[PDB]
Amino acid sequence: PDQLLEVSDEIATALAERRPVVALESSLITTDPSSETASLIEKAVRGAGAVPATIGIAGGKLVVGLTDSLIERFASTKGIPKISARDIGGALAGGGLGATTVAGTIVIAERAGIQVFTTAGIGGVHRRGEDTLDISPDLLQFRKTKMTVVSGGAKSILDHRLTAEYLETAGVPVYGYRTDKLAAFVVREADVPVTRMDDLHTAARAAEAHWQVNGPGTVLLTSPIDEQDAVDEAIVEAAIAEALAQCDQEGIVGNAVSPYLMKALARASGGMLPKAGRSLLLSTARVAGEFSAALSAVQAER
Amino acid sequence: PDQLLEVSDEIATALAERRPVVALESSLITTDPSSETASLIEKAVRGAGAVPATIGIAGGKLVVGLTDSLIERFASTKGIPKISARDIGGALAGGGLGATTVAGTIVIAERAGIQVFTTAGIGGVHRRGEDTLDISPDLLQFRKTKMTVVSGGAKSILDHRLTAEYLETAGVPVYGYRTDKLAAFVVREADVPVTRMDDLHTAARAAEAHWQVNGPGTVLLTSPIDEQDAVDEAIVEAAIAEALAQCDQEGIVGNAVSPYLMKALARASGGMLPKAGRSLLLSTARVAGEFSAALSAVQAER
Amino acid sequence: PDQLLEVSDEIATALAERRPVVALESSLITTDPSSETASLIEKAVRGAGAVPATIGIAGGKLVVGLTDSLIERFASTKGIPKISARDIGGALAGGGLGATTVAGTIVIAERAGIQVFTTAGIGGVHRRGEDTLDISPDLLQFRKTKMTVVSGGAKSILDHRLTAEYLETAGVPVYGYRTDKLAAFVVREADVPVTRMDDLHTAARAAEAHWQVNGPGTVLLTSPIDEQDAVDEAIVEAAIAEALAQCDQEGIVGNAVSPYLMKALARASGGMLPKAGRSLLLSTARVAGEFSAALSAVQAER
Ligand SMILES: O=C(CO)[C@H](O)[C@H](O)COP(=O)(O)O
Ligand SMILES: O=C(CO)[C@H](O)[C@H](O)COP(=O)(O)O
Ligand SMILES: O=C(CO)[C@H](O)[C@H](O)COP(=O)(O)O
Ligand SMILES: [Ca+2]
Ligand SMILES: [Ca+2]
Ligand SMILES: [Ca+2]
Ligand SMILES: [Ca+2]
Ligand SMILES: [Cl-]
Ligand SMILES: [Cl-]
Ligand SMILES: [Cl-]
Repeated sequence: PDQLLEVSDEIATALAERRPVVALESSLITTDPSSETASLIEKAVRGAGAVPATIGIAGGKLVVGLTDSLIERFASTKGIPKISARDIGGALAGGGLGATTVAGTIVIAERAGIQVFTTAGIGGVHRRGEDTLDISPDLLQFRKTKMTVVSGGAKSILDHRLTAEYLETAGVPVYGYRTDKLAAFVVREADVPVTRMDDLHTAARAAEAHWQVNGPGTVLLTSPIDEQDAVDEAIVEAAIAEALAQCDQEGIVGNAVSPYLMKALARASGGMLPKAGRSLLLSTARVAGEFSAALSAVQAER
Repeated sequence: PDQLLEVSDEIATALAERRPVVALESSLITTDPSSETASLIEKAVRGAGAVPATIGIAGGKLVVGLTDSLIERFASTKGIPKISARDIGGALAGGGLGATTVAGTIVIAERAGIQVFTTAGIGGVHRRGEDTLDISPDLLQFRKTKMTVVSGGAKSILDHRLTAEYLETAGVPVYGYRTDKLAAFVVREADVPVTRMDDLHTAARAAEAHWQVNGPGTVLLTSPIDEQDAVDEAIVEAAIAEALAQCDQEGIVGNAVSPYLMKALARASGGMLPKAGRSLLLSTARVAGEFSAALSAVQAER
Repeated sequence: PDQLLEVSDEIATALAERRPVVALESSLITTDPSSETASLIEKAVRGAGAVPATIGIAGGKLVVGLTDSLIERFASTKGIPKISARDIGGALAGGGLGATTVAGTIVIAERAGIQVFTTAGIGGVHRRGEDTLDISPDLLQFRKTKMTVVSGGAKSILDHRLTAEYLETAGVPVYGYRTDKLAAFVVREADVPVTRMDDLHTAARAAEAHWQVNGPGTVLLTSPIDEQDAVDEAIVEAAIAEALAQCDQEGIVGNAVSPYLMKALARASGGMLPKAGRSLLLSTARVAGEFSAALSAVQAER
């Protein structure tokens, strides 16, 4: 009898039957209201038998699997605040609409009984973070919340190596799917060695064993963008470095720099960034559903 | 039947009756033994109906609400060690007097059943911390201990922005009371956006919901110094920067720099620092008692 | 009925009878298969009545006290991976041999019921860590796992001061045995004040009280190398600084720098490093067994 959880029938049953469920951040429905994107991700997850679970906050409730009605508002309403783990309390108390970030979502996902969550890119150590200390709450949320997060590594505007170092310090397992290098978002690789996992059944058995030993906490699973859709590393690096020089002469610091680089990157891809991002998103999502199916099967042995 | 807790009658009853209680660090009694300061803080807390609870360590016990007898020693004895969370074990084992810091106090406060603690300023990221790694244990204690800490932000000798960044990484909610900027101790504002809370009942409902979702952990509530008593930001900044240059040419590093800046700041205020500090302390304390009363009321609904 | 633990008879009984047990990392058997080193450490621990417990991973099991058969493989097999806390899940899932690091061992030690672990040196903040963010997972593992770790501080290739700062932020108690300065591995002292503990019975009562207040988490106990065997600080510092300059002109960054400094240090000691390391290892181990005996006795009072 949970007062805060709002779970749809399909997801409730799936969990109640130890069937696989894959959590998704509300952002995906917010950005593209057209069936084009939302329907394709759902398609990619359902393929392996996993139930897609889009998570949001609405009317003082932690909604797991938004209704068609709620999907409408998240598309129409413009001023919906981004909610990480720390913003949840206020977001509920306010009773408005809350678009949950990576950190915020996995907390709710765990509470609902969901064990797998997916996104194109996670947060991490911002570039110049060693000085600025701008670090996503995601990384320390992974120490607390039991989950497997399936992504393509950290968002490209971040410092990939420093992020890997921070996660190593924080003791978060990082597995590379059929790869031994860390996935660098739209770029395929970063010069960072990760523990290879060629089989998802094996990988699901590594996480299960991890939770039995280290207790609750996130297993991070990286799946790099298909090489046919990958963006050249040198293109991304020189574009960011140049955009940083503009902020040096203009004199921009803090979380004003962050959205600058995001949109400066969109130009330098030749307008190919959205298609590369969407391509990764889909390949990643497909993997998550497959893993979640594997994980449910491993857990169904005991 | 707790062997380590020493709780006075008034506080025991108040907790046993779900009545509001506000924790205070022993430092306040230590510094000014005169009724002048101690009586005024107690007055400010009791106003809203909250029971003041001064916490210390004495004779291998975690004393919650010091007796008149103990208050005497904390005033007379000169060599009383400062005790943070990590020093507690030894402090008890030694059986001496222990003046608990912010980090140390909230641990004991939680253990006793207290949910609200107040101080003028909390610890944080020291200036040049990005290089020196000098960071108060307070910030990571807030991940563990369930409490609402009511302060005026970080002590002025610290790096306010970096502290805000560290707390964001650590997932500690920061609420500004009727303000949207972070309180910078004796200075009213720092250029750091905080989540606004205009009503303490609303704010108490945000914390309660936070604990139900993210489990135990501190909600940090900032209440800026009354503007009529606020110290000019530019006065504080130039005074510290100059004092830092003296340590550069003298060649001072580490926790030798910290007390230097503290006392160099006292001069540059025109001797107005103690009155500005005491003014903030009182306004902050009054808020804490009011919040604690609100929190008890929210919790009394279930 | 634990499926993952593999405990030898002697250790099982010792724990089942609240008798002292001291955990050891598998590395010691791996490096020197000759009875020379392994027999002497075992001798040093058993002296105080403590049961030595060497921990490893083999055939999907968390082996506590390796058999003569397993000791053979850890000596003969060359490609045995180093396993920290985060690597455990995969290591078990793989069913190979896993040589557990400091971080990995204490997790298993706790699970088995062991409360004391020893090593010559622990991990910490790497030199230039304030920029590189290269920090051992050990330091944040100490927030989670209940244990007393007996060492000679951080390995000499690390930044001792920054490590001390990081552990202070993380709220890990650091006690110096009959010393008030932090032990700097083969070098006796680092210019860092630590809380003095002259009596191990007192020290064991400080840890016990710490766990009762701050819950699970590591108490770190430093015991400096016997001065008669200590290496001059200036020798170590100038040797490392020079070795760093070689990596600057050669252009080496990351975890390629780490093993460089390790082996560059071995030369500059005049070949005395192994004997100084082994000397510390033994003095440290002897202390651990004595402490574990004291701790068991304190706990046997209730
Ligand atoms: O995907 C996200 C938002 O939906 C991440 O959680 C976000 O990028 C991290 O936040 P920040 O780096 O600004 O702290
Ligand atoms: O208010 C305090 C002491 O009473 C704080 O806890 C203290 O300022 C933090 O310690 P440090 O910054 O030296 O680690
Ligand atoms: O003693 C160890 C290995 O046996 C330590 O755990 C290791 O030195 C820490 O790892 P790193 O500093 O490379 O992260
Ligand atoms: Ca720097
Ligand atoms: Ca930030
Ligand atoms: Ca410090
Ligand atoms: Ca590292
Ligand atoms: Cl967005
Ligand atoms: Cl003081
Ligand atoms: Cl080694």
